[PDB]
Amino acid sequence: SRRRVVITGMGMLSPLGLDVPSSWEGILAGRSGIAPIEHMDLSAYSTRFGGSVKGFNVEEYLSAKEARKLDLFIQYGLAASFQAVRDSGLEVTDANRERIGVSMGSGIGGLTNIENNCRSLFEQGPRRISPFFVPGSIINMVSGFLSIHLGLQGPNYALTTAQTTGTHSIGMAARNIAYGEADVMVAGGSEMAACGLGLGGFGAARALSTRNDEPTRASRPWDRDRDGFVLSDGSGALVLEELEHARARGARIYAELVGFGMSGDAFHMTAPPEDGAGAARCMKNALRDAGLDPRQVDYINAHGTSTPAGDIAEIAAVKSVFGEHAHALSMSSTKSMTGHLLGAAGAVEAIFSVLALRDQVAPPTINLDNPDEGCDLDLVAHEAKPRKIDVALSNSFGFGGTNGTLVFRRFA
Amino acid sequence: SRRRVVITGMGMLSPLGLDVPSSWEGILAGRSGIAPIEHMDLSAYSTRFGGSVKGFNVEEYLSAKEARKLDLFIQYGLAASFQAVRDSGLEVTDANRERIGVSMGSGIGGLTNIENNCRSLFEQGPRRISPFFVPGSIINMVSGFLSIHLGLQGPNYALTTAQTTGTHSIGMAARNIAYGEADVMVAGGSEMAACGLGLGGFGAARALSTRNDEPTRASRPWDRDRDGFVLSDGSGALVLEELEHARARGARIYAELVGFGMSGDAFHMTAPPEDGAGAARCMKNALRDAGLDPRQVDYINAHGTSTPAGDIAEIAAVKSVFGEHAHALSMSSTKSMTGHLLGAAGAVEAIFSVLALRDQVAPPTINLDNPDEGCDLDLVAHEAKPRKIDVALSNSFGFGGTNGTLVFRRFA
Ligand SMILES: c1cc(-c2ccc3c(c2)OCO3)n[nH]1
Ligand SMILES: c1cc(-c2ccc3c(c2)OCO3)n[nH]1
Repeated sequence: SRRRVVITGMGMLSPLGLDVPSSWEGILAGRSGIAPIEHMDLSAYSTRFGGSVKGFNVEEYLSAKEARKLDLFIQYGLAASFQAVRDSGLEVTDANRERIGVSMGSGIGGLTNIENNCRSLFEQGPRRISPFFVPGSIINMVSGFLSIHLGLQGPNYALTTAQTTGTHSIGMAARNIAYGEADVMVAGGSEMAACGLGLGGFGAARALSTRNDEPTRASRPWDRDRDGFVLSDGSGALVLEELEHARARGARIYAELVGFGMSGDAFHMTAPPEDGAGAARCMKNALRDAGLDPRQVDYINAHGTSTPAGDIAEIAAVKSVFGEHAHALSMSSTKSMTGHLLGAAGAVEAIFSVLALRDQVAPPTINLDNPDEGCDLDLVAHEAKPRKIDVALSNSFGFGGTNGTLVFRRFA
Repeated sequence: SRRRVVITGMGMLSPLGLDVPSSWEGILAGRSGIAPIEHMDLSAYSTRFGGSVKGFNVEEYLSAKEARKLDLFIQYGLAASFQAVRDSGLEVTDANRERIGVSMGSGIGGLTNIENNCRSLFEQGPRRISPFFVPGSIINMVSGFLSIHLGLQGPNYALTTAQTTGTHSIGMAARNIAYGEADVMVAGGSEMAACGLGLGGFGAARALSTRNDEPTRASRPWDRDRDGFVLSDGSGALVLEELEHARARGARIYAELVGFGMSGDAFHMTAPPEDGAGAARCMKNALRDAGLDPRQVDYINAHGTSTPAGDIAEIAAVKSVFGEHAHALSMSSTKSMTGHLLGAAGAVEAIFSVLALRDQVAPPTINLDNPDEGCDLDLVAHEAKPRKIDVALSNSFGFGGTNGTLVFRRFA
């Protein structure tokens, strides 16, 4: 019968920092992590900036020997997972290793590695494809490599639900624990889609901001002058743990995960419906799961991608779910600062939602100069808002019309 | 307490046929689906054969327009899903669409599309990349396009656990139903990795059979002369349905899904441990989930990839779990005939496991001319074996040491 799930550790790489506290400092100061991309030449691309991880040192985590075989998205996911496990104080033993699993996902996985191996195949033939190509690129290898390195023998899997991946990964891992399949899960996501195919592919869709001349102002969720999402890289990982298991070892508990919701829009492969009907069904599912009155929601970390249709669909969903209470809660998009980490977006934003609870502060939506038609909620424009937060909601929406919602609340 | 889950519809593309009954006829007749790959210069490659889908007609399912937008692995996953839903007789309505979800996975997803868009990018720069590249390639678009086409609004997600994907997809879909989030799930996987990058990537790891002279004899699980797996394409989809929901509409019920187990080896990135300790924990977990004693198992659909290390680990795991019953059950690898459909393997093998129950027959392990050292179990060498099958297991073991086991039982 259903057990309670708490957050005992968190880990992050973001455009704002190489761990959680440095990233969070940036979030509260309204700092942008968006900058012209340096790691390749983008003059032929319509978008030439993004949220890069700056000065990532893989030798903090892994031998250069192991690191050379692994796509950046895996290195990022391992870095966040190691931070989270360390942060939790958990010790893996013969007695508990069968009860500790991992669910680290990605939307696009090792696209850089695939691209580089395609260049080898085309220029030099199949004999120049790396022996490590497959195991070094495929999305489940964060879960695989973490399990091997720490000896985790519990449920081992990976989700890929595009921009919903991080949220789904954390929610479903919570279900493993809640219904007895595990006592501990490392869950979240990682992404490094900043290669020609990624920047080119999203550019071909006309889905990215093309504000090349002012990249820090590009991500402007709900602003009347928004022109698409900013592509960003990184990872979030949380250690989820059964409550009595956490209490028994004297674990520090950041917050409790009380609700998870899933729904499909069944509308369009890439566009959300204008009324946010699927997002609304998903949040209602999460709130019922948490046994909450919707008026208990204090803070929503929006998906808030800075797309014309996405941002307005979220306002409509929130008004539909919360009615007049929509005007009392605070909703912000931290993508205003971080840009869109795709399959890692829900993971880093779940962490920001837990830290909004710990610190009693709504992070800002930066660049919200001229709220668009109907964007008349408290969107925490420009500056962090200290306020009472008992219950925090994190939303994600993705290609295929796939929605996820997490509900966190303070733990007493 | 927990709801019961039954199988009411199945769908498939495999190297043996363009649907379930044609595929199953091939299996019971010991037919091989393996042949030299066509319309592709494989001169430079060490492996020039595999399990192709032959004569697939996507316009039975999709318009020309919508098929041009979707990688083959998506076309395949949609063909199996449409088949399964048609086979179930289910009627989608406004009253039930919120209770119907999708979990169709893939190990690698749209490699063919990635290869073709790489060519455009390298030859002509980013502006020639298809606008539909991303949504036409990413792994969650079978779940996405299926939900949009049929108006399915329930849980929408996608697993990617390499060669375990199809087993995990069905087991986790079964949990959605058992725990009351959905009444129906379409679940399974699809794969089309037979492009240069696929054949080249596995080839560079030297994980494929190079028996180019005798392709139909290449896949030979537990045979002393095996030299790695055979790469195959296709899809499996099952309609999973809550028992009372199926009975209330007079659904034909093929079998009951009674058990799902997961585990991680936490051993190696690509090889299982010698003793199959991980596969053994996973089978014990699935049997405990089903409330069944090992003695009650009659038939096992092995992973049985034809790798030196993998085949012998599964013998060790079955002897460990089953002890004095290990010789009385029948265990066969249908990969002897289909080859290895990677993320779709667990999907088509769950279907073969359900049909072994329906028809009371253990499919053969073909090419098993000379069992290897300690491969002395009933491996159903050469020809199908009619027998009592009340309980059937389907195992998958993948890169990352990720393990899944499904337990099916006869329904009355
Ligand atoms: C568009 C499609 C993809 C893609 C497709 C399949 C995948 C994947 C990435 O990495 C895993 O195998 N990335 N961008
Ligand atoms: C693995 C997944 C689940 C699951 C799935 C869906 C659910 C749920 C539990 O509780 C409410 O909706 N349990 N074990």
